[PDB]
Amino acid sequence: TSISRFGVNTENEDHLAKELEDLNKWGLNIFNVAGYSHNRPLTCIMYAIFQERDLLKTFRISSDTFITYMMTLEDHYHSDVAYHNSLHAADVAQSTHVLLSTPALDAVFTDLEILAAIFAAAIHDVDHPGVSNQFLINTNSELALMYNDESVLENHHLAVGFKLLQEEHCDIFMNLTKKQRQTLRKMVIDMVLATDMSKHMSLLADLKTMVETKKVTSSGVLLLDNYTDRIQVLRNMVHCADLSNPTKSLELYRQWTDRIMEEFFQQGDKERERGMEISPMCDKHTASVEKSQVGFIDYIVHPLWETWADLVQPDAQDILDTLEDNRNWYQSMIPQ
Ligand SMILES: [C]OC1=[C][C]=C([C]([C]C2=C(Cl)[C]=N([O])[C]=C2Cl)OC(=O)C2=[C][C]=C([C][N][C](C(=O)O[C]3[C]N4[C][C][C]3[C][C]4)C3=[C][C]=[C][C]=[C]3)S2)[C]=C1O[C]
Ligand SMILES: [Mg+2]
Ligand SMILES: [Zn+2]
Repeated sequence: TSISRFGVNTENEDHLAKELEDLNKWGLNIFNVAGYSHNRPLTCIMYAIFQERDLLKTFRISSDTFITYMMTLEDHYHSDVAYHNSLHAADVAQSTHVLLSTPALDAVFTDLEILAAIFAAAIHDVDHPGVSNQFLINTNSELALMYNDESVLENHHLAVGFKLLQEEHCDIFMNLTKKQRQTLRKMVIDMVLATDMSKHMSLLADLKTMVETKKVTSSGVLLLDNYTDRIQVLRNMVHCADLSNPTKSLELYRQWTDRIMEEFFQQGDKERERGMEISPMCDKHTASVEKSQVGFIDYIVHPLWETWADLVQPDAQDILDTLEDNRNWYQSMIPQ
């Protein structure tokens, strides 16, 4: 019954429950969730989200099918990769869950859209090996061979997430109609493929056009009256969630920074041993963590969240303010 209540075994049910009081807040601490869930933050958080949104009831998903599926998905996240592990997946899922409740996006999305977006967040980095697409391509890896060099990892994450539905008692979409399943599959593919950084400038241009053309209901919510507008918001939302580390509390952000750099430097080490050129930010002998975080925010993270903020204005004002404070803290840490 730790299991019926939470995703998972804990023993530390009291502390776990306490952390999960922050389920609907940007300030939830996923590192604490992992510590109190026997390191199953992704199973735990997904279960809590799904109960909070009543999705198990709406889509006739038994608890046991859900947990079996989530534990399997979670087992396919590599625990020896410093950043792209199930902690990151749990964070993006939880962050997407919070974005979906933005007041300006109230009752805009259907249940199935909500299901697709959270599922997409959960699966979006599954079986990540801890190296970039470019590394896999340049080392002639099997994955790059499978996917003809194109969004290699993102294609793989989708394939794994969807293949795992076929394991015994894992079919969480068994009681959707055929058409819901087709629709959700289309949405999920769209969202996960959108997480490829090579598409970031396209997503952002489309987001800016949504801002420039936005329409507000009498009730004060955004009017999104076709599928194209809806999926475009959703894919930008999961992209935002994926790029949300610098907008959390500084104590959280710093831990995420430490892990992404540890992962980068390990790829740099493999590049160095093979005699390759070392990818940007991957050489531990020369990289500046601080310049790199401030560059990343200035060129990628702030323009995205600023545009997100303009779309739901003023509902992301506090996220934007925290990003800007964290950016200035890292800036002030640049030597000289
Ligand atoms: C926490 O933290 C973090 C977090 C997170 C992160 C992310 C993840 C991911 C991956 Cl991995 C992947 N995909 O697909 C997705 C995702 Cl989501 O990534 C990103 O996004 C990137 C990676 C890579 C790039 C591009 N390039 C860059 C550079 O290279 O850069 C240098 C130069 N210049 C000088 C120095 C440095 C800076 C500048 C850039 C460019 C331009 C600008 C900026 C950046 S993007 C990061 C981070 O950190 C960082
Ligand atoms: Mg990814
Ligand atoms: Zn990710």
